[PDB]
Amino acid sequence: SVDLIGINVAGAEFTGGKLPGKHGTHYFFPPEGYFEYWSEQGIHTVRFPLKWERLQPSLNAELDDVYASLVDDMLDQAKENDIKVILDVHNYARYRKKVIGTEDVPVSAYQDLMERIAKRWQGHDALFAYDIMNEPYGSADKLWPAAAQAGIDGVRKYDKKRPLLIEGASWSSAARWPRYADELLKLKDPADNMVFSAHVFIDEDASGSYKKGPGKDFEPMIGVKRVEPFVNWLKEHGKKGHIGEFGIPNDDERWLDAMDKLLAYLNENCIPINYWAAGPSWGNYKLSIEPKDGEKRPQVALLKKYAAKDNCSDFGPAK
Ligand SMILES: *[C@H]1O[C@H](CO)[C@@H](O[C@@H]2O[C@H](CO)[C@@H](O[C@@H]3O[C@H](CO)[C@@H](O)[C@H](O)[C@H]3O)[C@H](O)[C@H]2O)[C@H](O)[C@H]1O
Repeated sequence: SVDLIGINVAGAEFTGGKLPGKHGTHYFFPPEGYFEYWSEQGIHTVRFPLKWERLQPSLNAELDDVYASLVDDMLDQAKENDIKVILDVHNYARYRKKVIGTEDVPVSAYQDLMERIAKRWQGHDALFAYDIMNEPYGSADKLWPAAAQAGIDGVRKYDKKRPLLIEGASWSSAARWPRYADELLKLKDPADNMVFSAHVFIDEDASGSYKKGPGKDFEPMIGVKRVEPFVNWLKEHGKKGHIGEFGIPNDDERWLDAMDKLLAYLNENCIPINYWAAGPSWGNYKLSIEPKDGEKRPQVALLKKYAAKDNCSDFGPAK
């Protein structure tokens, strides 16, 4: 194996209002040669958001051939460049804005999605894991543990080996994790390869919009302090963990120092991270680490420094 250092490659999920949308206009897959740059930077694990509505435009029906073939090609490019890919269903536990478990989107439809995903890509060597749902929140919170078991059951029908990244309620917040995660203790995986994946940003409101600077009394351990509730819950309940989303702006050294402190804490506990974000068409996005002319990405140097640290033998923390 598990790389502690990885990146999100975002784009295939953009412009949720345009369904199905057109590739190259509303959403974007990595062009040819994209993964070569990141491979040569020493990054070998990628989290890849996908939009459920584009992969499966009708519930319980087969996957869209056009959208799924773009995923096929992406996985092919990743394989050629020694990139391991975590597929992320980036849908906030909703399908066309309706929560999984309501009458319009029963858990059996979500189970059907995960079956087809695993059936189609269980054989691709570039596929590393399944992040079965990005950030359940709000009215999805109480229904999410039942939906999660259905997603687990869906993958495990066709993929009995690969890890399952299980996110939590309340945008899978690492800071608030123990206040919701106990309902995930009843989740079952016959393969015993479940990893819980929480998210964290270090701006004031923790939204990752970074509308403000670090601030006068900024605490460098803010990142560690916001993941401590998550990591302690992992140790207390003997579970494995993962940080699927974290990013910072490039315009203040205090952000970088806080990121350094977080990566060390995650290293000490063997918790992998997926930086948010890289991607082929982020433009002026403030958290982007994709190369752009005239823009410095000091976050990448920090990622490379910690990628050089001996990858942990399994997901931490150790029991
Ligand atoms: C975790 O929190 C992240 C920070 O809020 C959040 O990032 C948001 O990601 C979406 C896409 O997944 C972005 O929307 C796209 O933004 C570009 C313009 O920057 C636009 O062209 C696209 O059409 C939008 O879809 C959004 O800007 C980010 O804030 C993650 O998604 C969360 O999982």
